[PDB]
Amino acid sequence: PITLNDLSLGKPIAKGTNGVVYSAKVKYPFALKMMFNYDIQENSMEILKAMYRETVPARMYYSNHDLNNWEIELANRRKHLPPHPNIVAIFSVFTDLYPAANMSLFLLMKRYDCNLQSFLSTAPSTRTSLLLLAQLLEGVAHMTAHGIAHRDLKSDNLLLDTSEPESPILVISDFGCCLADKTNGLSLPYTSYEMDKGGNTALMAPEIICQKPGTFSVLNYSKADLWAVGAIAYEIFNCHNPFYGPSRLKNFNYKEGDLPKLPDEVPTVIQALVANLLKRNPNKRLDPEVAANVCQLFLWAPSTWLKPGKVPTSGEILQWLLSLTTKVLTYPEYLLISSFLCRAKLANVRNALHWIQENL
Amino acid sequence: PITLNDLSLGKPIAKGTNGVVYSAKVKYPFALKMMFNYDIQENSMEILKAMYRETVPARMYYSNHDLNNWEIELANRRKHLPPHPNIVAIFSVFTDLYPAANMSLFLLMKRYDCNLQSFLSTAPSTRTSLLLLAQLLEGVAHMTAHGIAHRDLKSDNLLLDTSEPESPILVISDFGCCLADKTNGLSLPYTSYEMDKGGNTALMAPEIICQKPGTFSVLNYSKADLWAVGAIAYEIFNCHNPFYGPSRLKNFNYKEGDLPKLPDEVPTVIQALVANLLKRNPNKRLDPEVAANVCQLFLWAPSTWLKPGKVPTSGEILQWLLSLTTKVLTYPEYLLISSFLCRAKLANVRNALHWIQENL
Amino acid sequence: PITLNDLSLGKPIAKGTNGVVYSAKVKYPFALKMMFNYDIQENSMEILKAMYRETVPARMYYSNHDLNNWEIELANRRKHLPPHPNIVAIFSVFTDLYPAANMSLFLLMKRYDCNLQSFLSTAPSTRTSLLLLAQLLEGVAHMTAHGIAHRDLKSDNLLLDTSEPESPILVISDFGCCLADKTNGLSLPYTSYEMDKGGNTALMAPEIICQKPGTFSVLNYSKADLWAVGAIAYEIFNCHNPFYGPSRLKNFNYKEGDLPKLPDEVPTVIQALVANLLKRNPNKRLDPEVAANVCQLFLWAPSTWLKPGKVPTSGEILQWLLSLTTKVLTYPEYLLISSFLCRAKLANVRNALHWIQENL
Ligand SMILES: [Mg+2]
Ligand SMILES: [Mg+2]
Ligand SMILES: [Mg+2]
Repeated sequence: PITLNDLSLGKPIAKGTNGVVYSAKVKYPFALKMMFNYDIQENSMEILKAMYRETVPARMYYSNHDLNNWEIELANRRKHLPPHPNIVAIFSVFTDLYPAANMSLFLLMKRYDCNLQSFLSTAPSTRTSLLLLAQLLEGVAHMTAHGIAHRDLKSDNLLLDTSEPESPILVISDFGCCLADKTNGLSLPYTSYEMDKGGNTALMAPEIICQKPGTFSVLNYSKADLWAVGAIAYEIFNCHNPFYGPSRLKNFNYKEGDLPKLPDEVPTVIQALVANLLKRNPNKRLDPEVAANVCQLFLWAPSTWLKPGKVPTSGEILQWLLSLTTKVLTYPEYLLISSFLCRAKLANVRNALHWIQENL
Repeated sequence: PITLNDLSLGKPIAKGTNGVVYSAKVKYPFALKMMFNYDIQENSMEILKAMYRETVPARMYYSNHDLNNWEIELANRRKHLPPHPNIVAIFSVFTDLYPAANMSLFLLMKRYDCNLQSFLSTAPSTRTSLLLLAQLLEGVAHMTAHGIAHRDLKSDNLLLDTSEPESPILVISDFGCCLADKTNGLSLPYTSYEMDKGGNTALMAPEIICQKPGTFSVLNYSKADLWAVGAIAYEIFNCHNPFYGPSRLKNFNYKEGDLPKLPDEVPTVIQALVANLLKRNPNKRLDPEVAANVCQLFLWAPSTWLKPGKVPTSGEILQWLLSLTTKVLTYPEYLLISSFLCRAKLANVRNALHWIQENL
Repeated sequence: PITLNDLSLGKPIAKGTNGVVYSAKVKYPFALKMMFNYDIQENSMEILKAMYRETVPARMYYSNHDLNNWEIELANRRKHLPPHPNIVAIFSVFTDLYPAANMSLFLLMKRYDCNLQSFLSTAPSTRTSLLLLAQLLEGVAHMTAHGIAHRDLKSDNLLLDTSEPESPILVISDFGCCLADKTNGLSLPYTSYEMDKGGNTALMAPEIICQKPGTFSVLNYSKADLWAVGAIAYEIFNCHNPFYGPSRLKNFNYKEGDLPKLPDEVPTVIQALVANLLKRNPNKRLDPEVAANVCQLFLWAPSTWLKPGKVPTSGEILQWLLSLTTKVLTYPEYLLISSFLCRAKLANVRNALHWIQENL
């Protein structure tokens, strides 16, 4: 594992009362985030959990000292998120003192070029926007498959690699508000109103903000990130996020008719996908796995599958998947497809095909 | 760094829908400007950038919370303006809630006595006017040297310290419209017509207002504040700003013959400087570094340098600069001279000498 | 707050070089006055102060842009006039561009049916005239109570709602000459002769016109609207305004014997009030609060209070006030009484009683 001794720091990227991010390299394409006071004596469990959660995507842990019982319990209760092109790259996590220049938690990450809101200050291609949506959906599908909910998706913390600015790579980052417990997965008992519910923010899903507490009384997050993707899809196709601003829809009120129409540039099928995602009732919304397939099928299927027409065969699908595997053996395009093939199960690709047919 | 806890508020100085300014002190010579809704959820990026830009002259930043990515990207993309006597003193910037009596941006500043248009409600000395012009020029020279353009210079936001009312201290304030980006400096790609171009106002320079958009198609701001100084110099010598009023010259139209002649009370050399600054073509206008020098030389050079006569020697110039440093080791007079010595490069003081000789 | 987006224009009511008034409605009972060139760059402060003053009765302010320093200085020096039935209803004031069809000032007001001079083109009932006079007085008592002087009261800008033409509602309008400063209230330093003194017009009170300038040398406006009311009372009871016409008394000369006698139709008590109001010396004039009570007592007191007789008791007064409060729980009649009860203090209702007794 990489620790401090293997790397050289540069200029600060950000400084704060609660921590610092430094540029870094091995001997400046890395960022080393340091969160101070990772110590049960200097902070309560709520804050330590939040610091640890940031570590949910991490590739390796390293520890100098004997782990404290609270550290142990945190680790043993946590679902791990495997690597994925659309999830932030966190290469190492270690604990360490403020020598080597407060017990401090350290995270070594890839440096990204900008966030999504910055990249959208200039309107991208309509094709670029579909790739962005596709990657965002693919990241959400990967989290949900592994019983994790981000709970704080927003423009601000989707991070981009803008080599080839016509098609960037998008990653989900900042897992400090995430749900990742082995015990309860994506369903969370909600008994007191003063309980951690994710980011108490604009893009919390209606099924989370609206829920009243009680005795199970559960909060279900299995489609909650998807709702926020819907909002975010607006920003991705050049419009205001309907739920941001001074004249501003709210997750708990909004009637589905209040939602602005999307520009005519953005395909009809995709408009429907966005409208699906933004359904208040989670039962009415697509599975993440299926919603991701919709975007991929739009991007890569035979055109006959997309036009009303249409004979779809189980054997023909598998042939088409294999044509795709050979096609990748335009770096984003490769990533999406491999990402798509990694999870393609025959059932769900038909579900997505059937959904597309019904929306024309 | 100073935060709210260290200071005590008094009467409001200004009250508005978008923010409030309060008189303040440490334990009422400070002003604490508060701008509401410094939140990506309650306002769009263009408004937030405009709030942050106001911060460009700040001496210290302090943050309670962990910086959001937009805040980080803003901070890292921004050119900083070092302290300077003719630039507004902003001692602290901090982010904070509307308690402590909306996430609000806060600016702790010096309180100044009035603006330039109020001070010029009674005609000042002709000597006072030259000190005013020198200070303004010296401020613009400092901005331009650091790749920053104010874009909204005007009587209304030039602020004065009127202890010793025969000679006040002038400062440039209200950096809300400024250009201060590390990436592009003073050259700004102008691709869409619906783009922030600075204050879309009377004293935008001809080279900015007249430029049509395209594909680079660049806006060059490197002499644009200087044009505004020219217009403002009229107000400073007791005339109407040629570009203000109902019967009014317009930056885009005006031909150089349309400009009113200045009063005979204003030295001939200074009349020419003003006529230079107000040239339509930025290539015909002096560098800021040179234009500031013209005013300084008028003020402090040996009289032989100013009369037609005149042997000027590289060694003699340096001797004269060193005579000045000793002379400052009438507080405005000290500040201007030290301001001038700080930036004096030998090339530019000769250029300024040569320019004065050619205009008599 | 209401802005342009909330309302739909109709026909112009008036057009000019300096601005426009449009009929308007929310989705034509409103008027939207627009004054152009509300910009320090297109007009001098004098003209802006006069545009801003028009806004003194306004119920809400709204500003799209960051307020300029001259705007700020205006707002913070200005006394606000709370709503009142006899003061023009201005629902919103906002600043905006001349697009959306010049920075322009916008005032959204109630439409009224006519002015006083038009309404008096046919002689009204002697009872109608007392209601008019009472409302006028009530408006003045409200202004003086909040340290504001209109300084341009005249038939031309008293505006009427003429539903139930037997009894109309009168409002004082057009506050563009008014004195409304926090600093000095109704006493105004008068150091130069070229100083804004209100409408420099026929109904300026003798104490204002006759005052020579100096070093305090103060103009006292506390009984000055009252004087104009006196003149206007003639118009209200079917006579020529003594101070209007080609054969014409002047506010600086007129001897109190020169005032025409009022018609025998107008009560003797009311003749005396008018004569009191038109006394040259403001110290011999009734307080506005008392003068307004005189008219009210005439209209609503027990008849025994008005005839020479008369036992008046502090407890009995209060009982009578409460009898009035019940009587209002003929819409003008309601308004007058509520207006009178809102301000009735026991001291001043006895002062008025006492004054009525001494004038028979
Ligand atoms: Mg041990
Ligand atoms: Mg966090
Ligand atoms: Mg501003």
